[PDB]
Amino acid sequence: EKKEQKEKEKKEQEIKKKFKLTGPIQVIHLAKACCDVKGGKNELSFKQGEQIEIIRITDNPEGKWLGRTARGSYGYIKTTAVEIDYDSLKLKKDLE
Repeated sequence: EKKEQKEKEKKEQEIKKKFKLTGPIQVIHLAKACCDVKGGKNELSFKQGEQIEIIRITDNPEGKWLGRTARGSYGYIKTTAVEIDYDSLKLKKDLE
């Protein structure tokens, strides 16, 4: 099997208090890294087109969004550094 996991990684204690999540949810949308940043001023480290996931947009305290990287890193993106995929997959699903 793929036994490459020890935790789901909730060791991200700094992110929790930084953005204030309380109850973690699932990805809302997959954002595309609009640029390559290395996580300055407490941000997420990502490369242009890396693909990020947006989790918390609501009740953001600093104006920035909470984005996660595939490895589980929540860097609370400055919104300008990403572009979220609008819709979902099929937000409109008329059974098509």
